Amino acid sequence: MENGYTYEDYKNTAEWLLSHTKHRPQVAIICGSGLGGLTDKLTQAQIFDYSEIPNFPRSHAGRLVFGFLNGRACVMMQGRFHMYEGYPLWKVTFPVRVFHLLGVDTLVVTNAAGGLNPKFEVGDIMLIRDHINLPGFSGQNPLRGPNDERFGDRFPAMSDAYDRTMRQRALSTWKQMGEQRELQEGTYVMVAGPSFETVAECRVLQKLGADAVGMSTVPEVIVARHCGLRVFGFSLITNKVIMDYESLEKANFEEVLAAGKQAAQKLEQFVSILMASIPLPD
Amino acid sequence: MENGYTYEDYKNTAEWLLSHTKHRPQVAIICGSGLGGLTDKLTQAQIFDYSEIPNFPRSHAGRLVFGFLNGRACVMMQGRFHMYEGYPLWKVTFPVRVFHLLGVDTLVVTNAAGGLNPKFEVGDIMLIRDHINLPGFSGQNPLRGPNDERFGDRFPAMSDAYDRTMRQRALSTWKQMGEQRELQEGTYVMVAGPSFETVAECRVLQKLGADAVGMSTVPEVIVARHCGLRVFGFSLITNKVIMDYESLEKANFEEVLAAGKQAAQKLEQFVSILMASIPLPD
Amino acid sequence: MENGYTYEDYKNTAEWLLSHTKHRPQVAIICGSGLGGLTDKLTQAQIFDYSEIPNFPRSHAGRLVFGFLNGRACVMMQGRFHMYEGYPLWKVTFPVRVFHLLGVDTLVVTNAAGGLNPKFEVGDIMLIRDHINLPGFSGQNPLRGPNDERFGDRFPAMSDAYDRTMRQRALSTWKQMGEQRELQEGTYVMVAGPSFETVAECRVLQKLGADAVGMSTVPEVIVARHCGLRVFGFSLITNKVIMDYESLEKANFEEVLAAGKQAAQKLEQFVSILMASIPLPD
Ligand SMILES: O=c1[nH]cnc2c([C@@H]3N[C@H](CO)[C@@H](O)[C@H]3O)c[nH]c12
Ligand SMILES: O=c1[nH]cnc2c([C@@H]3N[C@H](CO)[C@@H](O)[C@H]3O)c[nH]c12
Ligand SMILES: O=c1[nH]cnc2c([C@@H]3N[C@H](CO)[C@@H](O)[C@H]3O)c[nH]c12
Repeated sequence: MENGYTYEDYKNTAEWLLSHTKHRPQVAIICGSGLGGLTDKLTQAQIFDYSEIPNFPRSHAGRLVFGFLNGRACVMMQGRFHMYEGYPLWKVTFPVRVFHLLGVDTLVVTNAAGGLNPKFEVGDIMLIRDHINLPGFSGQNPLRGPNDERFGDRFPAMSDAYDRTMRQRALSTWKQMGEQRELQEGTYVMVAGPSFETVAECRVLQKLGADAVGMSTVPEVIVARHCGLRVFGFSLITNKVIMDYESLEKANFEEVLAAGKQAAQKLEQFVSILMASIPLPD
Repeated sequence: MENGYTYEDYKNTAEWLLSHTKHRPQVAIICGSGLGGLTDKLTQAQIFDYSEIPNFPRSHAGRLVFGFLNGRACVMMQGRFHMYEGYPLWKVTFPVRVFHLLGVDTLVVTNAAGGLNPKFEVGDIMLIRDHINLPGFSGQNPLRGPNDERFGDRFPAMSDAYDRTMRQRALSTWKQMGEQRELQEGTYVMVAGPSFETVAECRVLQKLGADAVGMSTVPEVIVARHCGLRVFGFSLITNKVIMDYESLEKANFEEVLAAGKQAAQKLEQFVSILMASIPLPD
Repeated sequence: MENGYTYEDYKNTAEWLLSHTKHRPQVAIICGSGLGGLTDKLTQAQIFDYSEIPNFPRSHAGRLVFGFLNGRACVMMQGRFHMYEGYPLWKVTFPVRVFHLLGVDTLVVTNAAGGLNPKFEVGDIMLIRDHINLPGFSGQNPLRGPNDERFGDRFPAMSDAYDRTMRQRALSTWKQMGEQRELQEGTYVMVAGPSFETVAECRVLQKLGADAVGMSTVPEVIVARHCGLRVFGFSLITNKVIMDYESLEKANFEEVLAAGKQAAQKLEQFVSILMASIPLPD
């Protein structure tokens, strides 16, 4: 196997963008679950369809939106590419690399996830302190292939992927919104989906020590870290994954969208305020 | 990656079959381990080689056998396609989908498996109450790719894959055969094989909570469920998988065939009687 | 998927080698981490670049070195092919099969690994008594595909992969070198890399019962066993994999090379002496 892309391609995508916009973003945001709205908190918002950008994986609704969120230069991904849609991981995470070359130095990723930790409840937000990359164990790692040392090393470390500074500086930000539910922290486990877990699979993931399970994010994290970006991320718990054979309930997408729009308020503000904890550059 | 097949192909395979036979099957049966004989309990038996069916994956001995088992309209698969033979999962489970379009509404799958639960013994039959899909965690899920909503949803649920009604209605059926060994129930774990587990791997699968391990079935289950079929399945425990470094014994295929023919009687009758618990349609 | 190679190709590679050298090796050695030096303990050393050998996977520095190590006919692989470089496993393990056809009957494999067992320390050598093949669970097994019974069976066993005789006969050899650190024994877990484990991943691998984690070896083991070779292997623990969020340390490649050259002495001698415990043939 190898990456369909050459260093020149990432480069060429960045230069194209660097000449179709004035924005010089510092922060990449990859939204999942009702952070769709974030668009309207941006100002000086310039949209580009994925379809117009040279080299961009080809989905539908997908766009890059540059602008300012709370005095920070951002680029947000609206719509993303998942492994379960059949993309190889080197297309899943193509954008992260285009970001690094745009000059971005931080990544914020968010997602929906089922809660495996029994404490959690629908609506909780969980900070990601760590991950378990199950597709990665088997070979599905976005860095598989020849390494380009213009991005990073052959063997990067992931023990420190999720910036400790950003995690404290996001706990602070939660107090100063006065919330009833407390901010959660924990391990996100990636699995490839697209079907949902059995009870027995749920039990497996709880025994491994995961707190939430989704079908994204980790690969973009690994590529971010390979590149030198600072990473911060979190999960909206949209459902408590089913764990006994008694329950007549079932995980479904209505539940996930339902919950997404429910936290739409909470989140856009939460992320928007977090912008101020991101140190400027120079 | 994507599926080599278009909705039109599945369709075209079904119509071909629908015009080469009078049978309008309600129940699909996918046999493993000495359910080879089931053929001769069928009546009005019409055979087709896999080789003659348009689009069918291409193996050797493989045939589709339509007919009546105990007053039910069946189609049985004799020989199946495994992941370890190098088939992509969208060929492994092509038949399940052809089945749905033939009008089938139930699936019965069976297989050989090593016993991980220490209770079990060679010759035991275990009902499948749940599975652990290890290839699925990593990306090897037969639904990977664009979803066709003519079969089902993007994100189907698997918490209820194995029909509870059918499982009670199969416990009943066991009493009324007067058996010395009791009917087992449990989690089947799929792994890709084709080599057999180490002791350390055995220990891993026991800690995850599996009761039996085979190299098939799960993918056909996931595709069945995606489609709306009712699913029922079980495993013939052909060997107690090796769990300490003391034993001089080793898992082997003679053991599996040996056991298969040993339960050939038990099983054909057991499945044949189970036919009456399958509610008719309309 | 299938193997790019035909039985004829392996064959053709062996015959080519059988006519470019007088050596008729009995023992294959696949070195990792500062067994680079072993070259100079060989005598009558004949080198071949990978680049000149028909059919050999194509990397850089890679060579086959035939000769005598302590009165045994060897062939050593200097440089090997990893899964994380993007090779399919049937190229990763092409050489093992060329070895079998050269007449080799034993395989010795070594590697670097992170220590998961808290007992271990940097510099320890651990014998491999067993493995956990995580890529294998998911489908990444080098035997995936049609079986050739000229090498072995459809379904070989791995419960006895690591020769018990060789493991005792290597414990002996350790006494008779008078070492302060004792020889370790344990389960090696393969994961695909190339990134290093998170803390949460470390915890997972410890709970599964692994003692060390690397990104090689297992596939060559499975193919060796499929073929009938005797296998013996071990790991140089080059780093204690990070297991709590407190530590400011991080796994890195300098640490691995650092440690490799540190045991270069210890190992070359250790392997060289082990040669005498390998029974001759006939
Ligand atoms: O309960 C769950 N189990 C497995 N995956 C998910 C996710 C997935 N995480 C992915 C990140 O966006 C997304 O595509 C979504 O479908 C949300 N909830 C659950
Ligand atoms: O002890 C075992 N370990 C792993 N797999 C299997 C199976 C596999 N299950 C598959 C379902 O037919 C079949 O191809 C068979 O080889 C039977 N016994 C064992
Ligand atoms: O701490 C670790 N974690 C995961 N893999 C490795 C290895 C890997 N094992 C592989 C066998 O040579 C090699 O390429 C190396 O990078 C050494 N140490 C560690």
